Amino acid sequence: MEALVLVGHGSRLPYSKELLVKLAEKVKERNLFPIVEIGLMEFSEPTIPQAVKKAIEQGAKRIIVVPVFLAHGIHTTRDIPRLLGLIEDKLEIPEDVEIIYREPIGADDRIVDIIIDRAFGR
Amino acid sequence: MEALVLVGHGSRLPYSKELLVKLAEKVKERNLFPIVEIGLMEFSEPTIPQAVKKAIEQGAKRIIVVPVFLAHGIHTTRDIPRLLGLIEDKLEIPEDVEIIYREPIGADDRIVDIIIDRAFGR
Ligand SMILES: [Co+2]
Ligand SMILES: [Co+2]
Repeated sequence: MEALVLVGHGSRLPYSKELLVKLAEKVKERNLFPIVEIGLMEFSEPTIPQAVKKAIEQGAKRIIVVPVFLAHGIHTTRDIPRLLGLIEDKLEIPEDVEIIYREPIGADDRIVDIIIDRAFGR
Repeated sequence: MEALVLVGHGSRLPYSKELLVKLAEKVKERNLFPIVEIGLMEFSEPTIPQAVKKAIEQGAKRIIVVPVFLAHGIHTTRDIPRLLGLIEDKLEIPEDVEIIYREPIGADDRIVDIIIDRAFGR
Protein backbone atom coordinates (compact mmCIF):
# COMPACT_ATOMS: atom_id res chain seq x y z
CA MET A 1 0.00 0.00 0.00
CA GLU A 2 3.07 2.17 0.66
CA ALA A 3 6.15 2.19 -1.51
CA LEU A 4 9.66 3.41 -0.63
CA VAL A 5 11.50 4.94 -3.56
CA LEU A 6 15.13 5.84 -3.04
CA VAL A 7 16.32 8.62 -5.32
CA GLY A 8 19.88 9.64 -6.16
CA HIS A 9 21.82 12.04 -8.40
CA GLY A 10 23.16 9.48 -10.89
CA SER A 11 26.49 9.85 -12.72
CA ARG A 12 28.43 8.82 -15.80
CA LEU A 13 30.51 6.62 -13.49
CA PRO A 14 28.62 3.65 -11.93
CA TYR A 15 29.45 4.24 -8.27
CA SER A 16 26.35 6.33 -7.68
CA LYS A 17 23.90 3.73 -8.93
CA GLU A 18 25.83 0.89 -7.27
CA LEU A 19 25.27 2.81 -4.01
CA LEU A 20 21.50 3.14 -4.42
CA VAL A 21 21.42 -0.51 -5.33
CA LYS A 22 23.23 -1.63 -2.21
CA LEU A 23 21.05 0.68 -0.15
CA ALA A 24 17.89 -0.77 -1.72
CA GLU A 25 19.09 -4.25 -0.84
CA LYS A 26 19.89 -3.41 2.76
CA VAL A 27 16.46 -1.92 3.36
CA LYS A 28 14.88 -4.91 1.59
CA GLU A 29 16.71 -7.02 4.23
CA ARG A 30 15.15 -5.09 7.10
CA ASN A 31 11.74 -6.38 5.93
CA LEU A 32 10.01 -3.03 6.63
CA PHE A 33 8.54 -2.10 3.24
CA PRO A 34 6.00 -3.79 0.92
CA ILE A 35 7.62 -2.30 -2.16
CA VAL A 36 11.07 -0.77 -2.55
CA GLU A 37 12.43 0.79 -5.76
CA ILE A 38 15.39 3.04 -6.75
CA GLY A 39 15.67 5.80 -9.39
CA LEU A 40 18.48 8.05 -10.57
CA MET A 41 17.91 11.62 -11.61
CA GLU A 42 20.40 11.77 -14.53
CA PHE A 43 22.09 9.42 -17.05
CA SER A 44 21.23 6.11 -15.43
CA GLU A 45 18.41 3.64 -15.33
CA PRO A 46 16.00 3.39 -13.84
CA THR A 47 14.93 7.06 -13.69
CA ILE A 48 12.73 8.60 -11.01
CA PRO A 49 9.52 8.55 -13.16
CA GLN A 50 10.24 4.94 -14.12
CA ALA A 51 10.75 4.06 -10.44
CA VAL A 52 7.58 5.90 -9.38
CA LYS A 53 5.46 4.28 -12.12
CA LYS A 54 7.13 0.93 -11.32
CA ALA A 55 5.85 1.36 -7.78
CA ILE A 56 2.27 2.21 -8.82
CA GLU A 57 2.27 -0.87 -11.05
CA GLN A 58 2.70 -2.96 -7.88
CA GLY A 59 -0.32 -1.24 -6.33
CA ALA A 60 1.10 1.40 -4.05
CA LYS A 61 -1.25 4.19 -3.08
CA ARG A 62 1.22 6.07 -0.90
CA ILE A 63 4.72 6.48 -2.38
CA ILE A 64 7.48 7.59 0.04
CA VAL A 65 10.28 9.22 -1.95
CA VAL A 66 13.52 9.65 -0.01
CA PRO A 67 16.28 11.77 -1.66
CA VAL A 68 19.57 10.04 -0.89
CA PHE A 69 21.54 13.29 -0.90
CA LEU A 70 23.51 14.82 1.93
CA ALA A 71 22.55 18.47 1.39
CA HIS A 72 19.60 20.37 -0.02
CA GLY A 73 20.61 21.02 -3.61
CA ILE A 74 18.84 22.49 -6.59
CA HIS A 75 18.08 18.89 -7.53
CA THR A 76 16.33 18.31 -4.21
CA THR A 77 14.31 21.55 -4.32
CA ARG A 78 13.47 22.08 -8.00
CA ASP A 79 14.12 19.12 -10.29
CA ILE A 80 12.88 16.23 -8.20
CA PRO A 81 9.64 17.83 -6.87
CA ARG A 82 9.07 18.73 -10.54
CA LEU A 83 9.58 15.18 -11.80
CA LEU A 84 7.08 14.14 -9.11
CA GLY A 85 4.64 16.86 -10.28
CA LEU A 86 4.71 18.40 -6.78
CA ILE A 87 5.48 21.83 -8.28
CA GLU A 88 3.75 23.31 -11.32
CA ASP A 89 6.13 22.80 -14.29
CA LYS A 90 8.90 14.43 -19.24
CA LEU A 91 6.21 14.70 -16.54
CA GLU A 92 4.67 11.83 -14.56
CA ILE A 93 0.98 11.95 -13.59
CA PRO A 94 -0.32 9.48 -10.90
CA GLU A 95 -3.92 8.48 -10.31
CA ASP A 96 -5.35 9.25 -6.82
CA VAL A 97 -2.02 8.20 -5.38
CA GLU A 98 -0.18 10.53 -3.03
CA ILE A 99 3.56 11.04 -3.35
CA ILE A 100 5.26 11.81 -0.03
CA TYR A 101 8.54 13.65 -0.49
CA ARG A 102 10.95 13.27 2.43
CA GLU A 103 13.98 15.20 3.70
CA PRO A 104 17.63 14.50 2.75
CA ILE A 105 20.27 13.06 5.01
CA GLY A 106 21.68 16.28 6.54
CA ALA A 107 23.98 16.71 9.55
CA ASP A 108 22.97 13.57 11.38
CA ASP A 109 25.28 12.42 14.14
CA ARG A 110 25.43 8.99 12.46
CA ILE A 111 27.16 10.78 9.56
CA VAL A 112 29.67 12.23 11.96
CA ASP A 113 30.27 8.73 13.32
CA ILE A 114 30.77 7.53 9.76
CA ILE A 115 33.00 10.53 9.03
CA ILE A 116 35.10 9.91 12.11
CA ASP A 117 35.50 6.25 11.19
CA ARG A 118 36.37 7.26 7.64
CA ALA A 119 39.22 9.48 8.90
CA PHE A 120 40.88 6.49 10.61
CA GLY A 121 40.75 4.25 7.53
CA ARG A 122 37.93 2.29 9.16
CA MET B 1 50.36 17.01 14.36
CA GLU B 2 47.36 15.68 12.41
CA ALA B 3 44.63 17.73 10.84
CA LEU B 4 41.15 16.63 9.76
CA VAL B 5 39.89 18.46 6.68
CA LEU B 6 36.30 17.81 5.69
CA VAL B 7 35.67 18.39 2.01
CA GLY B 8 32.35 18.87 0.21
CA HIS B 9 30.97 19.65 -3.26
CA GLY B 10 29.76 23.20 -2.53
CA SER B 11 26.83 24.84 -4.32
CA ARG B 12 25.26 28.14 -5.27
CA LEU B 13 22.69 27.49 -2.54
CA PRO B 14 24.11 27.63 1.03
CA TYR B 15 22.80 24.29 2.34
CA SER B 16 25.92 22.41 1.29
CA LYS B 17 28.35 24.63 3.15
CA GLU B 18 26.03 24.89 6.17
CA LEU B 19 26.17 21.06 6.31
CA LEU B 20 29.98 20.92 6.35
CA VAL B 21 29.94 23.62 8.99
CA LYS B 22 27.61 21.74 11.28
CA LEU B 23 29.60 18.59 10.71
CA ALA B 24 32.86 20.40 11.55
CA GLU B 25 31.33 21.60 14.80
CA LYS B 26 30.05 18.19 15.83
CA VAL B 27 33.45 16.59 15.32
CA LYS B 28 35.11 19.51 17.13
CA GLU B 29 32.94 18.64 20.12
CA ARG B 30 33.97 14.98 20.08
CA ASN B 31 37.43 16.30 21.06
CA LEU B 32 39.28 13.82 18.80
CA PHE B 33 41.27 16.12 16.50
CA PRO B 34 43.92 18.80 17.18
CA ILE B 35 42.89 20.75 14.10
CA VAL B 36 39.68 20.55 12.10
CA GLU B 37 38.95 22.56 8.94
CA ILE B 38 36.34 22.46 6.11
CA GLY B 39 36.68 23.28 2.39
CA LEU B 40 34.27 23.35 -0.53
CA MET B 41 35.26 22.23 -4.00
CA GLU B 42 33.25 24.83 -6.00
CA PHE B 43 31.38 28.09 -5.47
CA SER B 44 32.13 28.66 -1.82
CA GLU B 45 34.68 29.66 0.74
CA PRO B 46 36.82 28.35 2.09
CA THR B 47 38.16 26.20 -0.76
CA ILE B 48 40.05 22.94 -0.36
CA PRO B 49 43.52 24.50 -0.96
CA GLN B 50 42.66 27.28 1.51
CA ALA B 51 41.56 24.67 4.06
CA VAL B 52 44.66 22.52 3.48
CA LYS B 53 47.02 25.51 3.77
CA LYS B 54 45.00 26.74 6.77
CA ALA B 55 45.78 23.41 8.41
CA ILE B 56 49.53 23.55 7.67
CA GLU B 57 49.59 27.06 9.14
CA GLN B 58 48.54 25.52 12.47
CA GLY B 59 51.44 23.05 12.25
CA ALA B 60 49.95 19.85 10.92
CA LYS B 61 52.35 17.37 9.40
CA ARG B 62 49.72 14.75 8.58
CA ILE B 63 46.52 16.08 6.96
CA ILE B 64 43.54 13.68 6.87
CA VAL B 65 41.21 14.74 4.06
CA VAL B 66 37.75 13.14 4.25
CA PRO B 67 35.43 13.62 1.22
CA VAL B 68 31.94 14.13 2.60
CA PHE B 69 30.26 12.60 -0.45
CA LEU B 70 28.02 9.56 -0.63
CA ALA B 71 29.35 8.04 -3.85
CA HIS B 72 32.61 8.01 -5.78
CA GLY B 73 32.20 10.80 -8.29
CA ILE B 74 34.49 12.42 -10.81
CA HIS B 75 35.09 15.02 -8.11
CA THR B 76 36.31 12.35 -5.69
CA THR B 77 38.56 10.60 -8.23
CA ARG B 78 39.94 13.39 -10.46
CA ASP B 79 39.40 16.92 -9.16
CA ILE B 80 40.10 16.58 -5.44
CA PRO B 81 43.27 14.39 -5.76
CA ARG B 82 44.41 16.96 -8.33
CA LEU B 83 43.83 19.85 -5.94
CA LEU B 84 45.81 17.93 -3.30
CA GLY B 85 48.54 17.18 -5.90
CA LEU B 86 48.14 13.43 -5.32
CA ILE B 87 47.83 12.95 -9.10
CA GLU B 88 50.10 14.48 -11.74
CA ASP B 89 48.20 17.50 -13.15
CA LYS B 90 45.54 26.74 -8.67
CA LEU B 91 47.95 24.03 -7.47
CA GLU B 92 48.81 23.42 -3.82
CA ILE B 93 52.36 22.52 -2.80
CA PRO B 94 53.00 21.30 0.82
CA GLU B 95 56.41 21.00 2.43
CA ASP B 96 57.31 17.47 3.65
CA VAL B 97 53.77 17.11 4.93
CA GLU B 98 51.76 14.08 3.90
CA ILE B 99 48.15 14.40 2.77
CA ILE B 100 46.06 11.32 3.58
CA TYR B 101 43.03 11.03 1.31
CA ARG B 102 40.19 8.95 2.75
CA GLU B 103 37.22 7.06 1.28
CA PRO B 104 33.69 8.57 0.93
CA ILE B 105 30.65 7.57 2.90
CA GLY B 106 29.24 4.72 0.75
CA ALA B 107 26.51 2.22 1.62
CA ASP B 108 27.08 2.18 5.35
CA ASP B 109 24.34 0.65 7.45
CA ARG B 110 24.15 3.89 9.48
CA ILE B 111 23.04 5.52 6.22
CA VAL B 112 20.31 2.94 5.88
CA ASP B 113 19.26 3.71 9.46
CA ILE B 114 19.20 7.38 8.54
CA ILE B 115 17.33 6.59 5.32
CA ILE B 116 14.76 4.47 7.13
CA ASP B 117 14.21 7.23 9.68
CA ARG B 118 13.92 9.76 6.89
CA ALA B 119 11.12 7.71 5.25
CA PHE B 120 9.00 7.94 8.42
CA GLY B 121 9.29 11.72 8.71
CA ARG B 122 11.83 11.36 11.50
CO1 LIG C 1 23.78 17.71 -10.35
CO1 LIG D 1 29.68 18.30 -9.34
